[PDB]
Amino acid sequence: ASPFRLASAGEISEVQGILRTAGLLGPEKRIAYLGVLDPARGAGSEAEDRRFRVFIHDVSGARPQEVTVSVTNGTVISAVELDTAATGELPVLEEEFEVVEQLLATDERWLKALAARNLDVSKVRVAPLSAGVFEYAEERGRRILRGLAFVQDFPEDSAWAHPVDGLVAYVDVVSKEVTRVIDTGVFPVPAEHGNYTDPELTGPLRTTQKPISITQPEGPSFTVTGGNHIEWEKWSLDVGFDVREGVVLHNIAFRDGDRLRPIINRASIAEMVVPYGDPSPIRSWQNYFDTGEYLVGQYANSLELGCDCLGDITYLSPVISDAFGNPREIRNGICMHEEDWGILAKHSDLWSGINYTRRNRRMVISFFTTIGAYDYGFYWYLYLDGTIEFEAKATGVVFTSAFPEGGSDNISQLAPGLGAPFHQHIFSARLDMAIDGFTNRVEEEDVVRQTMGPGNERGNAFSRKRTVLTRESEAVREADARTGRTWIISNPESKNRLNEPVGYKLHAHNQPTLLADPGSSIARRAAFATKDLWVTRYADDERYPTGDFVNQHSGGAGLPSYIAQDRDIDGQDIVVWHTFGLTHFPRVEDWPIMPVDTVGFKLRPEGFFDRSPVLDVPAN
Amino acid sequence: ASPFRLASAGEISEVQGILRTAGLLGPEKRIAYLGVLDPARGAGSEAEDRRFRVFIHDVSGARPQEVTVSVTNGTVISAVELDTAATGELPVLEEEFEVVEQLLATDERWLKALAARNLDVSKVRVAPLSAGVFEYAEERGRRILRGLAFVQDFPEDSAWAHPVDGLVAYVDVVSKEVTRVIDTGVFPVPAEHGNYTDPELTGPLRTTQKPISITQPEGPSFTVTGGNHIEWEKWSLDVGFDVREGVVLHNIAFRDGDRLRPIINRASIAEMVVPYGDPSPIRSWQNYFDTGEYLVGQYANSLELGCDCLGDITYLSPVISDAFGNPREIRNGICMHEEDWGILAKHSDLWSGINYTRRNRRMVISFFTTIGAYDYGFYWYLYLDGTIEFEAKATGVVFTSAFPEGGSDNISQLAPGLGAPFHQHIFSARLDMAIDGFTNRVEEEDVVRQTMGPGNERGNAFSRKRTVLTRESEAVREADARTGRTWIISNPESKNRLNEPVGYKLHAHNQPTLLADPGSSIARRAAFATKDLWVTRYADDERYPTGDFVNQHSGGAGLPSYIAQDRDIDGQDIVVWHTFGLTHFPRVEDWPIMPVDTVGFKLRPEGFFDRSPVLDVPAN
Ligand SMILES: [Cu+2]
Ligand SMILES: [Cu+2]
Repeated sequence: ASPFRLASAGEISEVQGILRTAGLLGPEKRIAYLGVLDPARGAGSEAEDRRFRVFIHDVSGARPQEVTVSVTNGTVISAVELDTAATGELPVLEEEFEVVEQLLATDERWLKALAARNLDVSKVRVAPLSAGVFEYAEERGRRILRGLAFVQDFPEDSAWAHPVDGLVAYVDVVSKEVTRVIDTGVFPVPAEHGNYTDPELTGPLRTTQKPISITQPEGPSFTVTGGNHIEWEKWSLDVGFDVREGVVLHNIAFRDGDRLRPIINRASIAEMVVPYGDPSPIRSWQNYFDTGEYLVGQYANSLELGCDCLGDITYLSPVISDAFGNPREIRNGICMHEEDWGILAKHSDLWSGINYTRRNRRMVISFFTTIGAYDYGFYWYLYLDGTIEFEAKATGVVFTSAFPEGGSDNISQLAPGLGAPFHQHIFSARLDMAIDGFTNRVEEEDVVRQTMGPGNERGNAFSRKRTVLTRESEAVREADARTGRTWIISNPESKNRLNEPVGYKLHAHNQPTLLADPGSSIARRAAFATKDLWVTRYADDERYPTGDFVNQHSGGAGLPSYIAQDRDIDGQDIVVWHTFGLTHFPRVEDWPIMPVDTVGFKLRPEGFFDRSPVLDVPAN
Repeated sequence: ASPFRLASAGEISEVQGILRTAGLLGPEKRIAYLGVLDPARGAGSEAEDRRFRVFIHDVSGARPQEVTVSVTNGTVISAVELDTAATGELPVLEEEFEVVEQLLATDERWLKALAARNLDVSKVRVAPLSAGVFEYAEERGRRILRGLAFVQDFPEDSAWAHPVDGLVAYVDVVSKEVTRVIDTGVFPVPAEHGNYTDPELTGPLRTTQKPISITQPEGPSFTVTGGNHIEWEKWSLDVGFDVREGVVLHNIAFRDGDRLRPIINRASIAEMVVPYGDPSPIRSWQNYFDTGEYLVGQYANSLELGCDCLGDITYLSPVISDAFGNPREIRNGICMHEEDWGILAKHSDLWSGINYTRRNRRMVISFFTTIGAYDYGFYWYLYLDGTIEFEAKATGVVFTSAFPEGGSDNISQLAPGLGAPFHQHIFSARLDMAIDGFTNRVEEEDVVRQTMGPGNERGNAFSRKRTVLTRESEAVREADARTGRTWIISNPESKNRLNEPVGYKLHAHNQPTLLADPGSSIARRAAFATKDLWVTRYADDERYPTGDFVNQHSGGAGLPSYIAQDRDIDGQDIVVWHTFGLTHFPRVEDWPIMPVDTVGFKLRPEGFFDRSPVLDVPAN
């Protein structure tokens, strides 16, 4: 019955059929994106109409389309041809990954470059990399991938150990042409392997680790109903999955006595971009929009009990489309479990004699994805005390280059002759807020230092200030760690027992935002990443901070275009977009496979409750 | 055997005997501090000489002494009479706390103030708080505590719910005189109780939480030898305990192949200060130095299996002195265990076909202390990958006031009429560095943005810069979150296989530092807390950032005096002092008992190893 249920295989098959019947899915067509649409505001509630949105590519050069279908009624709601030079190219297809290597393997410029370096073409892998928009007028409206080479000495070899620097190719994947091969000169190809399962490199495996057994003898404390509806320690939510965003949380609410109180209507990672900071022309174009260009959900891993998710795990197995509209299950793609989280609250009171300790726990909803060299874990946490947190875990293998003779200001050395270009991994969390319902506002809260003098004669006082963000033109905010800056989302029409608007406070990690020059292509295409916190008025067509079609879009799409409407956000239906990321200067320790590093954010109740919400937790 | 072993009951008794034999510990003497000293630099130097340092108070009003004893040799090494008006009072004696309420109960000014508020003196608890240094000239050379009153309605009542605002008293705890009673006028005493074990306030306890069982069927992976020497997953260290600092970690080192490589010689929390930001005269003096004034270690909790420390726990039970020099055990005061820590490293490689996942774990060493309303957990972590981390967990009951009828810029409201003055909890971690031995230096590393132009035509480049801190004058540093500022400790004489000095990088949380006006008493007394990072040259007598005697002590000692020496720190035996803290504007959710909030820091290897140090971890 839930309108927030996961897509079923049969709904995907029904989309396929509706498309093919309407003449929209001929043999030259490929589905680049397919997803369920969320219910509209003020449903309502009823006539449910399950709608799916689809992006259709044409491998013969015809114009692509965006198409919305109703699976409930068996109809095409809309179908629109796209002018890609205007609104952007469609996401990279998985079937295009191989095509760059194949086209290059019979190109005489490419063969010449390899022969100069004494590289067997059979051994040369080519990473299929997004192109962006630079100086090349011929690319506008064409679907281009760029290719960087890596040598694989044998089938189980890690090619990332052996980058071929000084060489890059550009290909048109529709016309099957190689438009450019650029060879700026020969760099040694690093020779050490990076095969982290070779005993020669690992040494003897430790035998010192004794097992840690995590079990739940009565099963888990959460319940899953309707496929994806979770109830756990007062929390209620629905776990969605979209092929672009991955795991999406819906209807996050907390049962406070008699009332189910909404907090967040929709939480997702709406974009994630990896800009590179090496000004070599071999790589200076490189910015991977893992979410917007590649679609992270579609590459979600199947997660293995005991290895990936430890304890008493409940899995979801979302269904997506392949390029032809057939459903495909991602078996065990989502892990759900509850974890112990140490001490929740503790006090040993001398006067009363009462010694009190309670433990904390968190509900975890996670998935893991792989985009080329990169692997990312996305984790959402709900705590007993009302805190909501997101954490990204970045691992995989470093995307490598040569290490230049005489060093580099933009590349670090991992192994002899093996470089790691500097880069960032920057995320955007889109939080469609619903603090006690939809009438919300955001304040920026700074600590305020006070001067010693009258009213503060000992010079000890300090305070804080809150500034309401009233319109979108005022709602593009930056961090200020030194003044303890946070942002509070409140409902001005819902007051706690002390007569203050109920709120939640966003605590950021205050990591650096996008470092690129503000006149750069990437600063224009990933404008969201240049600032920490954006607030918009909700609109059903404002989904991603980079717009709908990120691939080879010229710039300005998404948030800077939304914010330019200058809408009222003071007690309205609003969306917070928080930028957060890692700035990576890769270490020797990151090679030949990187230990996890993390980044995230959290939101804590701020006078949302009338007292602690965990007084009813029993002693352990 | 090990000179870093915990003090034994026999050693403490023997110090008592030595002091007695020397004429230093007659019946009017009290031990305000006793601890074992670390071995001197250079131990090739011959056998053990276990030395103890003692601060001896005299209840008859004679001057106190600082004494160092050799328990090995049965000797007094040094004994000096202190002039406390100059160099500071001794730490507060546990026995002095009760004195404040006792003396006030028969003081006619106090009784008049209570009668004005219709309070029964038998029901009035008095929090006995450190006095600091303000304008009261009669206090100079005297041991003063200040008292703030709270009503306890019955023996098991939480008195913190019922502050008595407008009243404060000052007491000389040696002469047993009430020096001042200040009554600025009656405030309503908040009436709502805060009894978080009362069913009326908790409601029915949850029955929803199913057990999480954490076990180690083959026992733990670490070994404990010599009472306190830990070996775990390549790590080696000794776990000390000092009544002032609490848990202290010694000789932190990592076994890399055949070589035991030092990293940190000594890690501790060398001070913590809790400044209050309410300019009322009732509280504007309020700042406690839990470590330096109270001695956090002495108030360490006994930790109970299953609620404090969950899993397969190995306890230490440190021994300290009582006020007479008799040994007293803190049973189960230190928890040691290893925890699963999610994914360590993961990559699914398209080209090779190899899918690889490994799990992480951390070793945890922890203790929990209570002083008055506050309860703090101090946690040290060692990870498989070489990361070292500290976390403080703040909980307890909020220290309350009245909430003024017209609101307040410096106090938040918790419950009707009940206020929570703004304050901070600020720690200093003293890290006596030994990165591959003692020849170390610190660099400040900032991200460097680059301008689009020649050499960077696409405007994508970014870099970083490192600035060596060469002398102590230049080594007092502040955070810059926006430029990703970190500090690298390296050994300029020990290079990795890529010919770069081995290092560790300190990652701070970049929270606000001390907020008080720089002209305040607290800004002088807690000068360390005004800046994020200090580096000194190692010296035997430079232990605490506030000096040896913090109680009622003005500026003049500690870090600003040390740094004046302007010593060479560029490839020398050096000590990093990191300030980090929480700034607390208490919420309604923090009442009537507060959920844990955290703050800390970590250090990660930075070209310390020649490649990832966890390639030898097996599949789970
Ligand atoms: Cu990276
Ligand atoms: Cu606090």
